[PDB]
Amino acid sequence: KLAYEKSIEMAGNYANQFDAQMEANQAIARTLACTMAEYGSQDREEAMSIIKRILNENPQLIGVYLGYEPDAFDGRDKNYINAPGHDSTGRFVPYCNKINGPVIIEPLVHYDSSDYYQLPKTTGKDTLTEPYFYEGIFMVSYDSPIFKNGEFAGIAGVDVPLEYVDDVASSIRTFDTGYAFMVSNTGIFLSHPTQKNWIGEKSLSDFDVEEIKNAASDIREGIGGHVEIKDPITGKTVIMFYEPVKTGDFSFVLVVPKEEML
Repeated sequence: KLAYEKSIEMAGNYANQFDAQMEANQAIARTLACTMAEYGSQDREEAMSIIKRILNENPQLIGVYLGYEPDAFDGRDKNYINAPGHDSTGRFVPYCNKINGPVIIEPLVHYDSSDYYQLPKTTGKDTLTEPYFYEGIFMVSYDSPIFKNGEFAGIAGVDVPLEYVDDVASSIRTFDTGYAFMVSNTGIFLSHPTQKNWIGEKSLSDFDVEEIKNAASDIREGIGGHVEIKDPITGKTVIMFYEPVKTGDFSFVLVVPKEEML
């Protein structure tokens, strides 16, 4: 019992450790959205300088961006058609990033259809995408709507690489062979100490094991809990303790061999 309780508190502790930097990254995008909502200077080069500075001052980010509805930044999309950092619409959609190494600004793509833009637009709320790969890099995006005159004008966002999650979670050891990993809200692995091919590829909901499917349903709802799983080949029971990460309802999971715990 004291054994279970210590493990529940450990899982909650690490879930909140991971949550702290996520709350900071969410606040960066949100604070940029507040600022842009009041930005009547309407100076595209200055706004590009601002997102470049925020990227440079935050090494945990790989991209910082703004994406606006037609004519919503400055009423002058026609004057920026195919300008540097722009596409053939002239919409202000600068994506300042270091994905390919050096810092560049290019237009966002898929803003008319992808969730990073469409979810804030339709919900009016700050959003966090499911983790994904983009040009070889595992990341998540945080996006906040920009409301001007009470109306949706666009989004401000940041891209956050998640390699650090694997670096940190895959070194956690508990008891003799206990270990830990993180998953997204839909149960996709963000880390695993041995199965690197599972990262961003497999979900808990993919396991043909009733208890792991039950955990994954709880994680999807942001609920903490634990399941006990008996391996019918070895006869051993492992307990998976999962505790929600408040930002996004991701989950931190500790996997502990029951016989070691007791």
